[PDB]
Amino acid sequence: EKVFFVTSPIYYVNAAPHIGHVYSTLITDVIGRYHRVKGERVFALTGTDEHGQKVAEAAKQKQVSPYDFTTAVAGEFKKCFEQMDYSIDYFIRTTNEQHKAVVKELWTKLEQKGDIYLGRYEGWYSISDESFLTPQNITDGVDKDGNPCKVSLESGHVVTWVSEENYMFRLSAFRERLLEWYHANPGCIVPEFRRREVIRAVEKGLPDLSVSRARATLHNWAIPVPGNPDHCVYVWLDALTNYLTGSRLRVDESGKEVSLVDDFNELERFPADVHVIGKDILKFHAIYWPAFLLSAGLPLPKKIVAHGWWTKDRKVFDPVEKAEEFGYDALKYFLLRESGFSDDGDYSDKNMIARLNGELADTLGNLVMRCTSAKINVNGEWPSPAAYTEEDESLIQLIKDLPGTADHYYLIPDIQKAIIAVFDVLRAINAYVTDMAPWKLVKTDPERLRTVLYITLEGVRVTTLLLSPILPRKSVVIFDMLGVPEVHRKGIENFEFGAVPPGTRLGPAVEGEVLFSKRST
Ligand code: MET
Repeated sequence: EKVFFVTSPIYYVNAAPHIGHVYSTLITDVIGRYHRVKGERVFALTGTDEHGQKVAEAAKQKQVSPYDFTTAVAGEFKKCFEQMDYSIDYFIRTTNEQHKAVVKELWTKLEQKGDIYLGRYEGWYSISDESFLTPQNITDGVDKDGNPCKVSLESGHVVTWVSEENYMFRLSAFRERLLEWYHANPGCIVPEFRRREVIRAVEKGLPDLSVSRARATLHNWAIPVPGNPDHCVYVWLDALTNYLTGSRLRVDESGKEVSLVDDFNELERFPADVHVIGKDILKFHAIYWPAFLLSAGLPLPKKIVAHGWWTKDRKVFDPVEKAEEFGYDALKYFLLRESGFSDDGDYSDKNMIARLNGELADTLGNLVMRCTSAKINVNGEWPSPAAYTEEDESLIQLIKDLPGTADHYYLIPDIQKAIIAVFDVLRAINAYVTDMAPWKLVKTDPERLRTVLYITLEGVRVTTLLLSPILPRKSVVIFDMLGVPEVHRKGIENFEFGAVPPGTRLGPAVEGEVLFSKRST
């Protein structure tokens, strides 16, 4: 058994954080959280990509020192992610001195294997993307305010010509082995249609990669190539290596580096089990990264997951201002429920209220109040169930089956599908509780109401446990209301139906207390 290692991308610090950095780190955070509720060892990583030309020129364009500028923005991200109530284990910055150490270690390995040579790169380059492009991937446009230019087909950003003596990685030598890797491990890229993409790109053919830049081009704002101060190491090799760095750093209780281990095995994190990325940075993680790792004889990641968003601004959301107006758990829910891999989601104020009210408030929120109500649940107690009718069983079967299926969805990973799976069982429970009319049974058939109440409660409990990674603060409130002991709030033991025994007492109530309160109509 290993440490389960989940990563977000590390974000260029040229601009403040926005929705999107937050979405990316949310997925990373939710996966991590789910494996922790399974009781696994987890290490989730996130952070900032602070070197290179893009960022240098961002710092120049605001007339501030890049040493001061990267630190400033980096702090804004940290402040944003802290406000966003994630459970990330470490925040990593490429300016960190221990990271620089690993880049040089990694570089030397790449060199010693005979995989790096001194060449030229003469071709197109998007600075905003820090991406080398061939002429098939650029086209005319006017991203220059006035004048007409050539622009990236991927991003749309301005591309410029570069003719440099650069250090070159033999990425071309790694084609057939990448191709083997993708095939032998067909889950290694998710979603499937982006795996299909990568394999087409790599089967067409791979050129060598320009892993360094002339020192003056970058404004000297990059790590020096070992043994050649005239050169700076390509920001993306620098960036990608954060995953290795992070996997080697002992971190103290309050979240600060203390050591850099020599051997990545010592901490047991590497390779990343899941690399959460945005669709715009697929090639770096799915082609370049593996090929680097294969060269140095390092273990390949286990899977790369590219969501449908961009990682870097395109085209109505301040993350924290929205979480403050609508709710932190509801926002995270909404973002996870609404956006799939091919995306096309609707994020209007209408739709957020639609789901807040319909799903969080009327499906989930409502069930909790019925099954803890003073009027229905008269003794504030988990009752022992009597005999089960076939309907009782039918619903119980769903609740028994839910953890297994929700678990597979969580492992794909597909947080959307998982949330759908849980709320399907939730929807069933409401249907069940309508049919059964407990409010009528308190008076007519006390013995029946026991069976029903028990099933509702245990239904609400398990759905809630599988929703914990999405609604972390709100699951805690639900459990307190239900009176679930702390030892039952976590661990696959407690995926089992009937793990909280009858006799358990509910938590105290407040005269007016609400779990999710509807938004205006
Ligand atoms: C190590 S992932 C690097 C991602 C890059 N900094 C970006 O913002 O897209």
